[PDB]
Amino acid sequence: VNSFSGYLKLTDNVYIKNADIVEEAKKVKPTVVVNAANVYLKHGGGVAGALNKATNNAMQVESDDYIATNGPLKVGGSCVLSGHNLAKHCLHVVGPNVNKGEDIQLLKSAYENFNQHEVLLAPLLSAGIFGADPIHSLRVCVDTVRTNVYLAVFDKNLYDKLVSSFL
Ligand SMILES: CNc1cnc(C(=O)N2CC(c3noc(O)n3)C2)cn1
Repeated sequence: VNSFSGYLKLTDNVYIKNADIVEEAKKVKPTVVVNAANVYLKHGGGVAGALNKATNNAMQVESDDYIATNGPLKVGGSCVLSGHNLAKHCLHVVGPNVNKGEDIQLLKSAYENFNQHEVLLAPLLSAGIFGADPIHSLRVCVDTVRTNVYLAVFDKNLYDKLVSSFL
């Protein structure tokens, strides 16, 4: 028994809620929040910018030090950094950005990073400004992640469509 509330059970291990992931993290303070990162950990907009803004830019400062030491992530890859005021840890995961010509087949590799963590609060990877169809992202999530994932989907209309069309 954990502290997530009002999630709709989609599968054995996937739950879903209409919520802004930033607001959910501030309330729950989960062990792991997933960021929709890019390989440079440049969190200017989207989920990353919203999460980073909620940390008063401390996420960006930590991220810049990480990149200066380690270089960029791979598309499909991840790193674990601090969760600041939002979580114990932030798992920065790079889904493919369709708008940049990245291979959608890398979405499954991106979701595999979630399996290293027992429980996560997460958005749908490659959604929003990453340009993939959320319905596909949810299918890959369900078919790839075996650990307990709590999906916070910002758009109420997208949320309703995700649930209603779920197989
Ligand atoms: C001000 N707070 C926020 C929160 N989120 C975003 C964002 O860019 N997105 C992409 C959206 C999404 N649709 O589905 C899934 O899983 N995520 C959520 C921006 N600002």
